[PDB]
This record gives sequence, structure tokens and C-alpha cells, in this order.
Amino acid sequence: LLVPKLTASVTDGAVGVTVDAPVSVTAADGVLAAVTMVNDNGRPVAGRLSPDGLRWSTTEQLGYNRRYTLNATALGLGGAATRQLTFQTSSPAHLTMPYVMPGDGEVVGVGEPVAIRFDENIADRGAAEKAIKITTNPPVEGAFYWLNNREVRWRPEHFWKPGTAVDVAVNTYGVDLGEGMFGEDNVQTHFTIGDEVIATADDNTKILTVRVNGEVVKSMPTSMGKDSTPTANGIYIVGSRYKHIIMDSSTYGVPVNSPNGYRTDVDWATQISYSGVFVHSAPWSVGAQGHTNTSHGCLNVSPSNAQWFYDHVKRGDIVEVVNTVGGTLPGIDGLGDWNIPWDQWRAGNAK
Ligand SMILES: C[C@@H]1[C@H]([C@H](C=O)[C@@H](C)O)N=C(C(=O)O)[C@@H]1SCC(=O)OC1CCCCC1
Repeated sequence: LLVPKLTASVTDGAVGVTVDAPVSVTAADGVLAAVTMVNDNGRPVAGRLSPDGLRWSTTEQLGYNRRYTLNATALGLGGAATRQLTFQTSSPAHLTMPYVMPGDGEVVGVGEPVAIRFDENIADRGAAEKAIKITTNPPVEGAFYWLNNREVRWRPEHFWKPGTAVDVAVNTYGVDLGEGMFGEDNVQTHFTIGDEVIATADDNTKILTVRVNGEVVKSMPTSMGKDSTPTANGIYIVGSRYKHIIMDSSTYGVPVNSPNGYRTDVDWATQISYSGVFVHSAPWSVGAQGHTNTSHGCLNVSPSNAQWFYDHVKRGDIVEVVNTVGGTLPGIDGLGDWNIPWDQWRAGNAK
């Protein structure tokens, strides 16, 4: 007859045990008769034993900077075996919390990237990407690209197909993200791609044309950026929308008392770049809309068309600006991700 054997997922005397996975104990040639795990001061850790008695596992989150002691006894026909193991978990220098966009259960447009923003700089971008699990249905190829030291984006080559489910599991708890920085917790979100909505502003006609699944539903006279402060050409992702908002130039880097500065309250404003480009109500330029450019870069439209845009365009929908005398919107604006060529995006920048 054989004496039972105990196998644990940790070793006695281990340090830096990562807390991104449960701790388990398994019995062979016998079953687990007693398993307890206790922290540095007596408190039991929640666990569960399998019905067949062969495997025990922790069932709650294990902590950073803990000294745990595991006691297990296996019994079989051939006798008994008991082991005691003590180990120490990861000791982070710092924690970082991820924040994910878009919201859980939201329906968004075909241009919405997966966004994960950490509240600290990430030293090991590769470890962060490896810890993020993206599921798509129908499955589509996508890739990670960093906009800055804190925020990474994931998207396909082309705009999402309507009806696509997207699941984002940010499994950063217990993960070393470089230089002693560990994930504060896991986060999760799930969203769905809705109708294809692409609004094109053509400087040659000064009309913003809204197409839904390829059909024109709206044609808005617009006044874009004057020659000296033009609207950049390119693909813009629709972000947040406001029934009214105070536009403060210092938010976007420019003092109000400055020459190019401003602080003005405007109605029905849909944001389309982090640099502060909005579609919004401009009752003062209705005469110019459809004829001449007069703005600081915004897409000025009529009050009723701005409210229409607010009501009918959603986060993740697309605005494309073409034929202006401006440059191209920066790929790393915040809402300019589609201006980065796919070969460059797919190659990534985790180094
Ligand atoms: C600055 C605002 C905004 C801008 C994007 O272009 C932000 C979002 O970066 N677009 C504007 C525009 O209308 O083009 C404003 S101009 C600020 C002002 O002095 O407002 C008065 C001027 C005209 C008379 C009534 C308001």
C-alpha cells in the first residue's frame, strides 16, 4: 500500500508568491482530510475542497505583503501525510488601478477602441498587454497600441462590424507591471457595436453629411476652422456629448486671456477630439455655415442640427474631415486612433 502524497502550488519558504492565481493543494493515493490557510496573525483564508476530496483551493483574493501558512493532511488506505508550508506574497512598491472605456453594457459606434487607462506610468507595457484578455464575436484580429505612458488602446484593422460583441478582462491584480508596480485590482467590461454611423465634413462643400449604414440621413451646413486655425483633416472618434458645456481653452492648453484663448458656454456639443474639436450649436455663424470657415477649429452647425447630432450620434461613431487646409489629426490625440496606419498600429509600441 502507498502513503498519500501532498502537492501544493506553493513551496515552503517561497517569497514573492504572486497573487494573480489561487493557491491549491492536491492529494494523491488518498484524499484531503484537513486543509487550512491562515495569514500572519491567525485569520483563516476562504477555501473550498472538491467533492472527490482530491483538490483544495483558495476562493477569495489573496493579499499583497502577507505571510501565509498552509496546513494539510491527506489520508489513504496506506496511511497519512501532513505538511506545513509558509510563504510570502509579492511586496509592491506601488499599486496602479486600471480604468476601462467604454462602459459596461454600452452600445457604441464602429470606431470605438478598447481603452485601458492606468493611474500610474507603466514600466512594463508588455506585462500589461499580456494581462488584458479581449474576446470578440465574431472574432476579429486586433492589436494593442499605447497613446501615452498610461493608456493603451486595442482595435481591429478596420471599423468594427455592427453586431459585434466585445469583452475586456483586465486581469492585472497580482501582476508585476514593472519597477515594483502591481495591479490594484482586476476590472472588466463588455460592450456591443451598433449601427455604422459616419459623418463626413467636406471643406469643398462645407456640409457635414451623416450616413447611417451607408444612407444619407442628414446634411448639415457647417463652418469649420478659419484658415489661421483650421480643422485638421482625418478620422475622428465621437466621444462624450453635452446638452451644454463651458469651453475653456486652458483645458486644451491655451490661457483664456491669451490671443487664441477663450471661455464660452455652448449648446449641444459632441466632442470629437481630445484637442478640443466639438460639433456644437453656433447661432452666431448660421450665416457662414455652408459658405465660409469662421471657427477656432470646431464644426459649427445650427442649433437644431447640433441637437440632432447630440440625439442621433453616439460614442464611437465616426466623423471624417476632408479637404481642409489643415494637417491631419494626430494618431495619439485621444480620439485619433484610426489615423495611425494599420502596419504601425499592429506592430505596437510595447518597448
Ligand atoms: C472657442 C469656442 C469653440 C472652440 C472650437 O472651435 C473650442 C471647443 O476649442 N468654438 C467656437 C466657435 O464658435 O468657433 C468658440 S469661440 C469663443 C468665443 O469667444 O466665443 C464667442 C465667439 C463668437 C460670438 C459668440 C461666442
